Amino acid sequence: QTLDGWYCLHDFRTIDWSAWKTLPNEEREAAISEFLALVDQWETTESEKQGSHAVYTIVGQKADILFMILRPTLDELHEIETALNKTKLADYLLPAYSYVSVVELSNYLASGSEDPYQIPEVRRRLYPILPKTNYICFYPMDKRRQGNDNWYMLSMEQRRELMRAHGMTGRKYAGKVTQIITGSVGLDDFEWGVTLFSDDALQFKKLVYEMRFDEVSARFGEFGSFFVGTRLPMENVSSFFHV
Amino acid sequence: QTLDGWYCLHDFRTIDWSAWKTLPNEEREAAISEFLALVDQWETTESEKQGSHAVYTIVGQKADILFMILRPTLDELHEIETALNKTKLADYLLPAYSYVSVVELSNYLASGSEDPYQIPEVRRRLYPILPKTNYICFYPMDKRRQGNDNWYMLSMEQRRELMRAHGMTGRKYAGKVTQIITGSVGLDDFEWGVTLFSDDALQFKKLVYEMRFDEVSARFGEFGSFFVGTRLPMENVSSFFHV
Amino acid sequence: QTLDGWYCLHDFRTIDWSAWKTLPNEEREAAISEFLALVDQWETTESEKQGSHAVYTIVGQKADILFMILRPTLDELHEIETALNKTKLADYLLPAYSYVSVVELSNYLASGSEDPYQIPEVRRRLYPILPKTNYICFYPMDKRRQGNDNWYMLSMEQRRELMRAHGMTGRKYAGKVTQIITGSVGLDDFEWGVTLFSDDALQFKKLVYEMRFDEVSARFGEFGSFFVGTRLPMENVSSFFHV
Amino acid sequence: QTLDGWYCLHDFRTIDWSAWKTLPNEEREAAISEFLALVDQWETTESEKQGSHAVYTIVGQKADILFMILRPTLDELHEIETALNKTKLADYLLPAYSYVSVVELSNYLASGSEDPYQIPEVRRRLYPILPKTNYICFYPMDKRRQGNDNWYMLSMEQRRELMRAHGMTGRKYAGKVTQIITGSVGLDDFEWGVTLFSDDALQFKKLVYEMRFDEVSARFGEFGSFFVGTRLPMENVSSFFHV
Amino acid sequence: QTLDGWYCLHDFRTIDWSAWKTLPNEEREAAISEFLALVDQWETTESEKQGSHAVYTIVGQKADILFMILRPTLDELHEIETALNKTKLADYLLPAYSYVSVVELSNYLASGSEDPYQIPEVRRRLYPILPKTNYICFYPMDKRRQGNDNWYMLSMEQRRELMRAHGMTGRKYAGKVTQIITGSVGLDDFEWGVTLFSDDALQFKKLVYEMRFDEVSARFGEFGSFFVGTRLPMENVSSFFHV
Ligand SMILES: [Mg+2]
Ligand SMILES: [Mg+2]
Ligand SMILES: [Mg+2]
Ligand SMILES: [Mg+2]
Ligand SMILES: [Mg+2]
Repeated sequence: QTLDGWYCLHDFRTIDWSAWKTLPNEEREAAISEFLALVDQWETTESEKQGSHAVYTIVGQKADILFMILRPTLDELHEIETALNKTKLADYLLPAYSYVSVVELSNYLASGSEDPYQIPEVRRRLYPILPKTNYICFYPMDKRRQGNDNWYMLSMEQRRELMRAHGMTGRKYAGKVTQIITGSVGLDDFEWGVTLFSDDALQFKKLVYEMRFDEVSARFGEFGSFFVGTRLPMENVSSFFHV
Repeated sequence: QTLDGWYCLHDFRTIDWSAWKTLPNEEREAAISEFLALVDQWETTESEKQGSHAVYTIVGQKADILFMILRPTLDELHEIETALNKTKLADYLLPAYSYVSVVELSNYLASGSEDPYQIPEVRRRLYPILPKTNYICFYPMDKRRQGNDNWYMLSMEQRRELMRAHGMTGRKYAGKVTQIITGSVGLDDFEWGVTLFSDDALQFKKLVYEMRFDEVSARFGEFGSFFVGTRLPMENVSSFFHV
Repeated sequence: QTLDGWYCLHDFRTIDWSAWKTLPNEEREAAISEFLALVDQWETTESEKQGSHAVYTIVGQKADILFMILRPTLDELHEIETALNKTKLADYLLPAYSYVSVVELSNYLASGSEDPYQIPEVRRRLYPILPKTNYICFYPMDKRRQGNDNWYMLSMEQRRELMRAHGMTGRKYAGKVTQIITGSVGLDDFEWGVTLFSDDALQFKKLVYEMRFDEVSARFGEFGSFFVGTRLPMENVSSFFHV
Repeated sequence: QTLDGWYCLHDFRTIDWSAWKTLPNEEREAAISEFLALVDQWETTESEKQGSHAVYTIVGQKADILFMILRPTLDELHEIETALNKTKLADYLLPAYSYVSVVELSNYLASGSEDPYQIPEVRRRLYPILPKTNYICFYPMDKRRQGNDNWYMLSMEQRRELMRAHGMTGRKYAGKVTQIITGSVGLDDFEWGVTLFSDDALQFKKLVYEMRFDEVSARFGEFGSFFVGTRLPMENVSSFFHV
Repeated sequence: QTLDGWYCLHDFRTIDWSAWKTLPNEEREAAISEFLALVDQWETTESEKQGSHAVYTIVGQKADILFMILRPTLDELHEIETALNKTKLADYLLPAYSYVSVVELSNYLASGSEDPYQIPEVRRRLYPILPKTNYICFYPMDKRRQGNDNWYMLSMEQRRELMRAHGMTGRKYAGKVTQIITGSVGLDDFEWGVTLFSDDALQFKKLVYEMRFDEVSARFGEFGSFFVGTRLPMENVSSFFHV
C-alpha cells in the first residue's frame, strides 16, 4: 500500500573535543574547510533535487551532531557515510547512533489512472527537501505485538480506524510541526523513523504528548530514544569547532 | 493543560582521575580557574533571573558530578554544554548520563482573566531558582502502558483521582523536600524528570518509598536510574579536584 | 526434521578510520594486499565447492563490513576467523557483532529411498554458493515463548498451518529475494539467522513488512538487529580502504 | 515503619593488571603502602564505632575487589570514595559496579516508651560492625510490580503474611549466614541491597535457592547481579598486588 | 535436595591481537612458555584428582578462548584467576564473559545408610574430570517466574513430572553429549550453568532444540548467551598464538 521515496540516513556523532584540541591550529582549519567542501557537494545535490540533508547540533550526551541525509539509492548513502568518515574532522566525530530507513507514504489520492511516482503533489513528499527549521527531533518506533495489544493481528479496518484519531491529532499542528516518516522494517532495528521539524521545540513535546493519548499510540506505540537539536548553519561551523 | 517554563539540562560526568593526575600542576590549576570563570557566568545569569544552575557531586560509579542547568531556550542549553566542553577540565569529565526536559506545571488556579505566564506565583515555579540544599536526587520516569496498567487509556477522571493520592503524599513532605518536575515527552527517553532537593538525604528514600504505595506509582510508575549527590559550591571546587 | 549443511559465521566489524589513517601508506597498501590474498584463498575454496563466502559493506554505525563464511566444520570457521584476525588490516577492524549458525533445511521431498545429503537439488541448498547480489540484509530471530503466544507449546499441526501462510508470503518474492536460513539453537543467542539477498534493497522492507502480517510473524516473531549492506567485490577493496 | 542506620557504599573495581605491571616497582610499593595507610584510617573509624568496612576479592569478571563502606553520612561516603580515587592504586582499580543505600530495620520491638535509636539492641543493628567471614555475597533486589504480581498493591496484611514465610526460611540459617539489608529506594537503581556474610560460600546458594520457593520471592522477587568473594586480609594486600 | 561438588569458573577472554603483535618475539615466546607452565600445574592437579580444567577456542566475537576450571573451594578459583591474570599472556586476554557456579547433583540413589559424598559413583559426578571432546557449548539459564509460567509456584510433584520429560529427552543423547550442570543461585546472575561436551557440534543444536519442545523448557526456560568452541590442545597453543 505504501509508496517508497528516498533512502534516509541519520548519522549521529559525539565530538572528541580533547583530541581535537591537540591537533595543531593549521590542521584544524584545514579540517573545517575540508568538511565545508563536502557539505557544499551536498548542497549542490539538494539544489539539483537529487537528495537533501539537514545538520543539527544535538543537546545532551546521546550525541553532539546529526547529519540527516536523503539520497536515491542505498549505495549513495553508503558513499556519503564513507566520504564523511574519510575527512579529517570525522576522526573527531565518534559514533553515537545511526538509523537507516526509506521515506514512505501511505496517504495519497489513488485514482489508478496515473503513475503516482510522476505526480508532482506526491513526488514532493517522496523526495522531500528537508525543512531548515530552528529545531529537530528524531525517534524511532515499533507498533506493539504484545498480548492483546498486537497491531499486526488487528483487522485492516481496525487499523484504519485507529489511525484516524492519529491523523486528527496531527491536523492540530498544521503549520507548527512537519513530520518526515521513514520506514525501516527490514532495514534497521525498529519499524519507523519519525523526524519532526519545528521553529518551536515545545511543539515536539506538545505533539508527542497529545498523540500518546490516542489509542493507537497509548496501546500500540513502542518508542526508542529521542534526540533533539538546534540547526547548525554552515556559517556557524567554524565558530562551533573553534578551539 | 500544562504550562511550560525553562528548558533543563542534567549533565552527569565521570572524572578521569588518572589522566587528570598526568596533567602538569600549573595546567590543572589553570583549568580549575577557567572552569570557575565559566560557572561565575552562570551565577551572574541566575542573579539576573535569566536562568538557574546546580552543581552536585554524585556518590557511586554512575557519575561523579552533575551540572543541572535551566535556561529560556534549548539553544542556550546547547551553548552552555558547548562552552563547558571546550574547557580544559571538561576533557577529564567523561560522559555518564544526561537528560533534556522542560519545567512543566499542571496545578495552578486558572481564572481565564489573566495571562498565567505573567502571574508572579506561577512565574516563580516556571522559572525557578534551584534550591541550594545539602543534597540532590534525580530520576526519570514514564507512566506505564502495559496490559491492564495503561495510564494513557484511563479516563481523565480516573487519572485525576489517581493523582490526588500522589499529591497528598507530597504534602506530607512540605518543608522537607522540594521537587522540580520537568517534562521530556518528545525531548528525551522517558516522559518526566524528577529532581528532589533536601537537606536530609534520607528524605529522598522516605518520600519515594511512601509514594510507591500510592496506586498511581505502584501500578503506573516506571523508573529509570536514581542519582544522589552532595552540593559542590564553587568554593569547594579547588579542593575537590586537587591532586 | 531438519537437514543440516555448512556451518556459517557472520562476522561484522567497524573500521577504525582514525588509526588506519596514522598507519604509513606503504603499510596500509601491504595490509590491503595481505587481506586480498586471504580472500583469494576463500575464493579458491569456494570454486572447489568446499565452502562459500560473501563480503558486504554495511550502512550505518552498527557495522562497516560483514564477512559471511560457510564451511564444512566449526573448526574451519575458527581457522578462518583466526587467520583474518592475524592480518594487519584486522587490527583496524573492531568488533561489532557476530553470529554462529548452521544452514538448515526443513523443505524437501522426503521419500525415504535416497540419502538426501546426496541428492543434487538438496545439496545445492545445504552447501550453497552465496548470491552475488547488490545488497544483503541480516537479522536473527527467535520464536516467541510468552504467555499465550508460545510457539513451542503449540501442536505440530498448528505450527504447520502457521508456517504455510509464511511460505505463501515468500512465494510472492520468487526471483526478487533469496533467503538463507541458518539454525542457531544451541550455537548462538537467538534461534535462527536470516540472510536475504537482493538486487533491490527495497525488497527487504517489502518482504519483511509483508511477513509481519502473517500470524506466525505477528504473534511469534522476535527479531534482533537488522544489518543492510552493499556488495564489496575484491576489486573495490583497495578503493574502499584507501585514505 | 523502618528505622534508618548508617549509609552504605558498595564499590566494586576491576584490576588493570597490564598497566599496573608497567608501573615501576618502587612506585607500586609506594602505592600499596598509600592504600594500606588509607585502610588504616578506615580501621580507626571502625574501632571507634563510627563506621565499618569490608574488603573482599570478587571471583569472575564482574569485578576483582569490593570495598563495602558504612558511614553516618552521605557526605562521608563521598569523601571516602574521593580519597580512594585520589590514591595511585585507584588508577588501576577501574569501575565495575557500585551501590548506594542505607541500613534499614523493619523488625524490632516497638514499645513507644523509648527512642529506639538509643536502645543497645537496636543500635547494634543500625550501626553494624561488618562480619569478617571468609566469604561475601552481594545482590540488589526490587519487589515486583507487574500484572497480578504487584507487591505495592497488596494489603499490609497480605504483605505481612508473605514476609512471615520469608522470615521462617531465614531462621533456618541462624549461625550460618548473616544478612545486612540496606534500602535504596530513592537512592539507587533497585529497592534493596542484600549483603550476605558466611564462612561457607555454599550457604549463599542454599539460602538464596530455598528463599526462592517462598511465595514472596517466587512471585515478587526481582534480582540484579550477584557478586561473590573471599575476604582479603590487609596482611595479604601486598602479596595480592605483587607483580 | 541437591549435593554440591567442585566450584566452577568459566573464564572467557578476547584476544588483543593488535597489542600482542607489537610485543617482541622473544617476549611472546616467553609468555607462551609461562602459560604452558601454568596449565601444566593445572594438569598435575587434575591428575591428583584435586580439580579439573578445559581449554577451548570460542567461535565468534563473544569470546576467543574459554578456561573452564573446577576446584574444591571458591578460594582456589580466586587463586587460579589471579595467577592467570599475573601471566604476561593474560595482559592480551581481555574480558569477555565469566560464570561462577558449583557442580550440583539432584539425581542419585539415596539410601540413608551411606555418606553419598564418599560413594564412588556419586563422587565421580561431584568431582568430574572434564571430557576431552572436540567441541564445547556453554549457556546459563533461569527457570521462569512470570505470570502463569512460574516454576517456583508449582507443586513439587508438578515440577517432578515436568523434569521427567526433560530427562527422557536427554536419554536420547546418551553417548553423544555429556552435560555438566552447575548451580549458581546466589553465586552469579542466572540460576544454572549448562556446559555440553560432544565430538559433534551439531548434537548441541539437536539436543537444545529438541529440549525446547519439552514443556519444562518451552514454558519455564530462560536462556542467556550461547558460546561454542573447539578444543585447544596444549600442543597447538604455540601455533595458535603465533604471529
Ligand atoms: Mg568512527
Ligand atoms: Mg567529552
Ligand atoms: Mg579484534
Ligand atoms: Mg576511575
Ligand atoms: Mg584483564
